Amino acid sequence: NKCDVVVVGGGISGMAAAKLLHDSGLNVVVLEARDRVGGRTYTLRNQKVKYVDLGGSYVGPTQNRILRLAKELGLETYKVNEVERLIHHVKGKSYPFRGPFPPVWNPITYLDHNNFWRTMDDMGREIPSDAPWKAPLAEEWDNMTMKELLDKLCWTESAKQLATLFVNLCVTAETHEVSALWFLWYVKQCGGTTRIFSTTNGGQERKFVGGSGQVSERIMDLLGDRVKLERPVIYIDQTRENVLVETLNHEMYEAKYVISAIPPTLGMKIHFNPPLPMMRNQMITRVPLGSVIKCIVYYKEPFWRKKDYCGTMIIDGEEAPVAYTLDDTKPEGNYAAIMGFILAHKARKLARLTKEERLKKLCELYAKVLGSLEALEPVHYEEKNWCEEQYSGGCYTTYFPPGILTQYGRVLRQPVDRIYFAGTETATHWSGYMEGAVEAGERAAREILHAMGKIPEDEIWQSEPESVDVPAQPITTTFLERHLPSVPGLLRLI
Amino acid sequence: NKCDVVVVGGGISGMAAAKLLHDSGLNVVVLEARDRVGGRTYTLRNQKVKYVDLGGSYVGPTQNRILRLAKELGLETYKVNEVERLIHHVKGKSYPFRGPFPPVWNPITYLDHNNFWRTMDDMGREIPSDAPWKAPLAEEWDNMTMKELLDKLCWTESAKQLATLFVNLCVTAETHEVSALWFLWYVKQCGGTTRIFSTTNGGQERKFVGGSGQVSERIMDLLGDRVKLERPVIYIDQTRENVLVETLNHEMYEAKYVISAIPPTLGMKIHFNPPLPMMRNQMITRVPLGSVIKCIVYYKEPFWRKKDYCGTMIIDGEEAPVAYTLDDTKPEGNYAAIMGFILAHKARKLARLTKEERLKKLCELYAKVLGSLEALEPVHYEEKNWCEEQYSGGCYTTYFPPGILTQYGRVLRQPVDRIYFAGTETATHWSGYMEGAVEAGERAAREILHAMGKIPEDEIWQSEPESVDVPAQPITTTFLERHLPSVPGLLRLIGLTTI
Ligand SMILES: *[C]C1=C([C])[C]=C2C(=[C]1)N([C][C]([O])[C]([O])[C]([O])[C]OP([O])(=O)OP([O])(=O)O[C][C]1O[C](N3[C]=NC4=C3N=[C]N=C4[N])[C]([O])[C]1[O])C1=NC(=O)[N]C(=O)C1=N2/[C]=[C]/[C][N][C]1[C][C]C2=C1[C]=[C][C]=[C]2
Ligand SMILES: *[C]C1=C([C])[C]=C2C(=[C]1)N([C][C]([O])[C]([O])[C]([O])[C]OP([O])(=O)OP([O])(=O)O[C][C]1O[C](N3[C]=NC4=C3N=[C]N=C4[N])[C]([O])[C]1[O])C1=NC(=O)[N]C(=O)C1=N2/[C]=[C]/[C][N][C]1[C][C]C2=C1[C]=[C][C]=[C]2
Repeated sequence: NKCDVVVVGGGISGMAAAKLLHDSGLNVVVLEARDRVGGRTYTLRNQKVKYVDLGGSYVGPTQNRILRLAKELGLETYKVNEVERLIHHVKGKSYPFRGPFPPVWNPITYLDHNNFWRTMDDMGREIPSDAPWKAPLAEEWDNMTMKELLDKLCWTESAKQLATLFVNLCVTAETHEVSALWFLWYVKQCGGTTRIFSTTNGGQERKFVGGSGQVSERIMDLLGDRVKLERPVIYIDQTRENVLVETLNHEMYEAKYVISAIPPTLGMKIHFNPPLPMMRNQMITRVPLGSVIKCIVYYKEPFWRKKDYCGTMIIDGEEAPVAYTLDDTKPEGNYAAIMGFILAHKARKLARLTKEERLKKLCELYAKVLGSLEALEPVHYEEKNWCEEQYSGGCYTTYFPPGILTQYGRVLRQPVDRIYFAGTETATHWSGYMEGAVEAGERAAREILHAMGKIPEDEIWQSEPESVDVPAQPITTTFLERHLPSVPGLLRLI
Repeated sequence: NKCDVVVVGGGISGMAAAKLLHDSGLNVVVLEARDRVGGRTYTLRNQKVKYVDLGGSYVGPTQNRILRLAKELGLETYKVNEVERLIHHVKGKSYPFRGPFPPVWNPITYLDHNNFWRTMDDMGREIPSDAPWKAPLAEEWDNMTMKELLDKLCWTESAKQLATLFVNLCVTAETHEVSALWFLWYVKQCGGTTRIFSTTNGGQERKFVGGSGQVSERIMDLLGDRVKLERPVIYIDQTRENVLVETLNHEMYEAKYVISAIPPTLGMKIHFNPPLPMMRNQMITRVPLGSVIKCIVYYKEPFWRKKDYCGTMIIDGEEAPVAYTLDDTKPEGNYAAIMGFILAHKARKLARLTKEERLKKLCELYAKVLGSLEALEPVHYEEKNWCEEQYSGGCYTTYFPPGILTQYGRVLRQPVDRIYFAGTETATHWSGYMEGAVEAGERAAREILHAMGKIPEDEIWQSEPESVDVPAQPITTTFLERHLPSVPGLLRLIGLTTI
């Protein structure tokens, strides 16, 4: 019934907000639609896998908030296997390599690839993390899809194929689906192309021992009966002194303030009184989430390591169901496994098949790419298609089609009377990630603390000390990387 | 409580569906979120205006279903004023003209304008009305915005400016917001560029005497207490023998079948058990409605007619708040008025102003365009910003961003167990319009009649006899219009003669 703050959503962001408020001495209630917490994180446990992350999993350097929260809850990380060689598979052939990006030998192709990554970062330096609509060329870049930008930038099919895979992998959407401004912002606010794409020293460096679902689970443990499961929120009424929040099972909650910690578009599932302001009313119809199936194939041994392959595969082309894999073996070296993502249109196309049919296609692909018959003998399989989830809408996160970010972007975290907005989509650093979920939940919690006169305005946004366990190495470039001409640049010189 | 069919939504589509089912002898209930029926149609009545349509208003030749339904309800149409000259206002100057499209004198610009409209229709002929995703180049066209297509097609700024206005006016969205495949489908399924853009012999030919809101109102009168107002649906449960539908005010309805007659994205406001299939789950998050403010400025007399202007203005340029107007004077010649649309980004930009501020900007624009000081002396003003509507989401209709129609289009009207889908967005002829609302509502109703074994399969889709009151003249082209080269076409001819 009555409390200080109702938090709508028991994902990492909602849980992080509720914990901060609880620790500050306020009475909080979390209303969660599902019969579990964690949202876009979900750790499955069974005897065959021990544990496996079927949603969000990876953490890395510069993601200090999620690392701090997890450590406080008694969790530890381990390093994703990147000891041996990575593989770039292109035109039916595997090319092993070391370093974050697959190397290029043809001189013209080299210039084109170098210019592509460089230009993504160059453009990003003009985009404010907390206000991408304030970029000098915001409208020009927002009125273009990533497909148009890539068609302009990439003088080789080689670069365009890799750039396309990069987009698909980052935001689980097609290049023609997404705004160029939004995508460039997205990469920039994760620290740039090297940081986002790297395993060692990047976003995919580590996973949590025992799974990421433990973050939301352990906060639920701390909050006790304050978390209400199977309470989908249906109605928010702000016409009176206290805010009224109603659930599908007909419970009524009364609070001074509300935190909305759900994907922006899932705000549509709530009927508002009074109606939302015009801009938010339309915004929440314009912001879909991507499409992905996360698939984990289990083997008797991590056989790829014997061939000096780490398990990372970057796989070009339409025919391949999975464009990117990582070794998912446990740190102890057992429960050998390969994790792959079926991305964007392929998630939609391949969903028509059976689980067994998808397993077969993945095994035959992996056998090809790894050059190993052992890939054809899986011992177990787990998968999750996030497109089917009513209370997620997709994964990993919300994307912005052309024209939307400039017109509606500023309303994302703008309070509506006594409703404040959390959720990873509202973060300014690693938005889209578990890190962004923590940032946004704590920031939204502090907005309410300020509204209550409990903290000053300059404490709403708070810096985070660097993790001592996962220190960040700086991102470096070489002289030649910085100064070598693009393809059209070289032609000008000629 | 218990009935044969629950219809969710009391707009024209839901009301047409409910009426058909009722007439067939079934027990129907209509659950409507608002304190009124009509949805994206709304006729305001007061002493200053008598009546005025603030939402959907125009009907025309080839829209035979809405015309038949309205006639059966005792309604009549009248012709929108197009006796005098139209105005094209470009680069701060007005150019009066006659005919549906502004004439072009520059031979190069002429070729470019002629090729633009022609090519829109050429491309449209490759797109099946009932399955646009089956077009031979569906993926190529769907992966492009209308902005990209226009940049490719238009060799003059003049053509590109007019083409941009055309898109904004048709679908209340920016050219960079919308799929080229979807937009080309949208125009084709209204009968093409001439039919959609025309007043005389097109979509803007007529309005209903007394307002379009009367269609939904008079059906409510026929259905009596079967229409439940202020019953927003929150929950649909199909796990049991009969379908359970719950409302926000905690009422429960039980039915054999359900018709969803709401904008596709507004399906998000309903919690489903079991969850929707994956494709529909995601589709309903990918399909926004456009942005528009409909504004009506009232004057003592229709003074523009005295200067041989009909009241139609096509107004190019960023500075102009309104890009298109029509005479909204009553057929009796009184309550003189100009209707204008504030479109797409301008609906968002200008919403920041007060009502009085918007009135002032419109009057000063109209004074300039009509060359008339009388435009600065309004007697009344009415407006409606559809962007603010929780139970509409926007107007006129739903648009598809790049990539969506080919991936998700086929699920739009695919039944989900015992839920069938009406609403104008699911129509195949004048989708987006009141006509499409009628087509989709009656089609969805007949899908259920077939499911009940009451009619054969071949009766689900039904042709409509042409109106005797609003006959359709065919769309014609001239020999030169058909065969004159494009700009690049002419350049090829110059290339070959020089080679
Ligand atoms: C799904 C997914 C996947 C598959 C994967 C991934 C992911 C995901 N990611 C993302 C994450 O997870 C996120 O971000 C988070 O989680 C979010 O959080 P938040 O914000 O909190 O949200 P959520 O979860 O959703 O929650 C919400 C809640 O609420 C609820 N609801 C709803 N509605 C409602 C409710 N309640 C009441 N009422 C109502 N009405 C729900 O239910 C929930 O619970 C991620 N992240 C990270 O960090 N990491 C990771 O890993 C991840 N993942 C992914 C990744 C990938 N990566 C890749 C590889 C290579 C590369 C890449 C990228 C880039 C570059 C390279
Ligand atoms: C808004 C608007 C405006 C401003 C204008 C216009 C329009 C609109 N349009 C469109 C129409 O209106 C439509 O289509 C119709 O109406 C639709 O119907 P339906 O489908 O039925 O839908 P609605 O209405 O929306 O209804 C629904 C219902 O439901 C309900 N709900 C929700 N949710 C819910 C519910 N319930 C229960 N529960 C729940 N959850 C709601 O409330 C409702 O009621 C149009 N159309 C026609 O036909 N006409 C006209 O006029 C119109 N408009 C416009 C036009 C324009 N035009 C222009 C001029 C020149 C040109 C153009 C275009 C093109 C070219 C040229």
